[PDB]
Amino acid sequence: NLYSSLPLTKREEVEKLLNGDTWRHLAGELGYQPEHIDSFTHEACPVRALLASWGAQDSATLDALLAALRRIQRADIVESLCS
Amino acid sequence: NLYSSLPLTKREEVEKLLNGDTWRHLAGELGYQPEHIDSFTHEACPVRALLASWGAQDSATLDALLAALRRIQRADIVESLCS
Ligand SMILES: O=C(O)c1cc(S)ccc1[N+](=O)[O-]
Ligand SMILES: O=C(O)c1cc(S)ccc1[N+](=O)[O-]
Repeated sequence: NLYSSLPLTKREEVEKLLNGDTWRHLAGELGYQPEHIDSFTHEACPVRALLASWGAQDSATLDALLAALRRIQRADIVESLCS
Repeated sequence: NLYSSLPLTKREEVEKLLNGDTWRHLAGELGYQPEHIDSFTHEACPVRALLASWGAQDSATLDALLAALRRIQRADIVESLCS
């Protein structure tokens, strides 16, 4: 159940919810080192680019993402995405 | 013919086409000052948030955007969106 496969419309909502610093926290939890995170701030849309990059692995499931969101104490985002 | 009204899937192309610094140049041409532009780097997706902010005006037409792209020497982006 790959994250990539997710329709643009829900992905759009994912990205909206990872606002501010949250994509950085998520990236840390996903195994990205801080300088690797910093590299993504060069993109026009750091959060999308991070997820496009991460989303190219085979392990990059929606549920893997939700789990990483739980692990950074953002279950509110999970609740929000699921409701 | 408002930019906002544009379908998400074309807005995706726009944002992708404004890679790197381009949205900063675009914003400058659109009337935003450098520190005002700098404020959008706090968002997870600066380019989208800038366009969302710009797009709330009634004058924020796709064609106004195209003209700002010409004025910034990015006719290539215009060509791409049009073809
Ligand atoms: O629609 C789903 O497949 C979905 C389900 C849950 S529980 C959380 C986020 C989701 N999104 O947005 O993909
Ligand atoms: O589809 C259109 O209305 C469109 C037309 C031209 S000429 C350029 C960009 C566009 N996009 O992407 O909206």
